[PDB]
Amino acid sequence: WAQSRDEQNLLQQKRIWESPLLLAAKENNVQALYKLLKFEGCEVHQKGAMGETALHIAALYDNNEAAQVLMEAAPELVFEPMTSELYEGQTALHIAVINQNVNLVRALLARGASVSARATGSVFHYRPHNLIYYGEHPLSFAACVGSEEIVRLLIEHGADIRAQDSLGNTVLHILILQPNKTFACQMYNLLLSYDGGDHLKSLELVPNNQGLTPFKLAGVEGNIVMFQHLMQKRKHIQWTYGPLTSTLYDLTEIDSSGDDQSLLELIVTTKKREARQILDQTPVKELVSLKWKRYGRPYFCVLGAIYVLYIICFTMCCVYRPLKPRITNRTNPRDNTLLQQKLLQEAYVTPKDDLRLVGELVSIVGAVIILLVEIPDIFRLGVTTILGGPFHVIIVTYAFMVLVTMVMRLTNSDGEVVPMSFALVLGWCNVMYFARGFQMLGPFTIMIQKMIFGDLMRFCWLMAVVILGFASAFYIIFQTEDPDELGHFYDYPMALFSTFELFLTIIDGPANYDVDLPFMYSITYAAFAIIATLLMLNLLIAMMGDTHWRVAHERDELWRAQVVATTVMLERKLPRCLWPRSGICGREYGLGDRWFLRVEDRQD
Ligand SMILES: Cc1cccc([C@H]2CC[C@H]([NH+]3CCN(c4cncc(Br)c4)CC3)CC2)c1
Ligand SMILES: Cc1cccc([C@H]2CC[C@H]([NH+]3CCN(c4cncc(Br)c4)CC3)CC2)c1
Ligand SMILES: [Ca+2]
Repeated sequence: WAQSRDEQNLLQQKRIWESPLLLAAKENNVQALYKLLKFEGCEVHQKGAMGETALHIAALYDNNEAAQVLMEAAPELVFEPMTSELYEGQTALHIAVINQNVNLVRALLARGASVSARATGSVFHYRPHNLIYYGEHPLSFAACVGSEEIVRLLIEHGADIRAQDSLGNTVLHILILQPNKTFACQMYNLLLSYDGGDHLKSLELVPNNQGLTPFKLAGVEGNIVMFQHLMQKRKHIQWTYGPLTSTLYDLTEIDSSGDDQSLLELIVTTKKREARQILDQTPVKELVSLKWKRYGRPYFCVLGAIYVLYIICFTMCCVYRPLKPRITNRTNPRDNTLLQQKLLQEAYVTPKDDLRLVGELVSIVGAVIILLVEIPDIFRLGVTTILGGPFHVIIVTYAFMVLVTMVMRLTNSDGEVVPMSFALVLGWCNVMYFARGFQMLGPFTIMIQKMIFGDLMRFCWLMAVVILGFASAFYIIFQTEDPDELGHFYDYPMALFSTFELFLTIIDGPANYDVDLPFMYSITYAAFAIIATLLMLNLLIAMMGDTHWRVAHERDELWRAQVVATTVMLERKLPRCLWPRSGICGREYGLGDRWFLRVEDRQD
């Protein structure tokens, strides 16, 4: 798609090279353009490719000596914005502020220019293909390029500090998205110097269109530099006891007060890898440790002891399935037949089956309770880098499978083990979710997750590629030999199964010492062993070897997040009689109704 602007920028320079007026304005030839405006009166209001003016060109290629003439010969071009869609709304002041041309900006204000010129051009939007996002106002441009002299001159001419963009962002919301956090921190405080001054209606309370104060946005963006610079307005010093320093934190726009207004709600839902780096700062790291030590760790282990026993009961009733003989004289049709089906669909006898019946009634409510607490979370994606994604799928597919096994219990089939088997492994594989905040196997469980999707999925595709060539060759060689003393590949499905069974050295390999096997097998099996058993398989060890310590730190950082994120989940879906709010009420004491956190440190 980028060809448009590429062609347009090429079509731009073509028309500049074509029309001799803008060619002189681009190259700043004041002696030549005077011959055009007055002698052979040139069309002054020429509109180029992007609906631009000749003044817009002199501001681009910083030629302030030529634009001085255009202001003295036509001082109304300053009010002309770019008429194209790419640069709609952009004026000559924006380019002069971006390029930081002081005497050009200082002369534009001597002739009047809209300091609120909403540059709504398409390339000014906050998009990935747009390399920067300096906002829509010339004050944001001056603050983005980091020029105090331009910022105050716009304030000296009535610039709007709290001017929101299209996305509801003020001008502070844009500074956080900038890379140069070192110098932008100075610009932020300098920009706040022109605040309304009152205790209300300040810029740090004006939220994004999506409801994000600048303090909240810094956490989602992982801008630790701008984040800690915003903490000084909120933190409170208690006393100076030598090296010690008791510090009080305003704890307001951080702790989970209401619903989505929690700051930790954004850290756990975002995908930005630098947001995981936020919960190590001096207010958050201590709080999440307190919320996890008390209340956090115990309440989770209860659900662990609750859920683990719930699966044992379901397993205890699954292992005690109904029992019936064959019922049919089909004992020999296809000698390979070996089934012994289950019993009546009613089965109203009640000796000790009433003991197994109550467990089935225990297994149905746990599934619908899961559905009654997880189906209300129909949030798109958010599942399988993410945290509790796969388990929710494991849990809701387990619950749906048992709800099928209850429908399968009646009316249909004979021994519906399809919903019995799925709801058994998933029920036990889900207890790996209750790892997480458990010291030693928390980073373990996220590592095998980061390994089942990465190196294992790389290996599984190349593994399936190999066996299909051999299993077909194995079936072909053994679609003509006896399946009674060997026949590991009697039908093509078992050919694939027995060949795949040999990729992992599970079975013993076909090798009967009473037959003259097709020597193609002896050759095909040897090449199958060298490639698959050591070259392909031992390299999986080496592939798991390198990519382990490469992520042996991000896994722990992910583990702290999934410990903190799980600590956040309980505080929401649990009531209030248990799990009280962290901190101390600001009222009664000197403050009022707010909450504060006590933290001491140690200098040197
Ligand atoms: C901490 C944590 C949270 C969520 C998931 C996990 C891992 C273990 C459980 C899951 N896997 C995959 C799904 N499932 C399965 C079962 N049978 C065959 C196949 Br393929 C797959 C169980 C194992 C996924 C990765 C860890
Ligand atoms: C099969 C297997 C299992 C586990 C590890 C390995 C090797 C991978 C490379 C690793 N070591 C250390 C990481 N890295 C390093 C080397 N020197 C100094 C510094 Br600090 C770091 C590379 C060497 C370990 C040895 C092989
Ligand atoms: Ca063996």
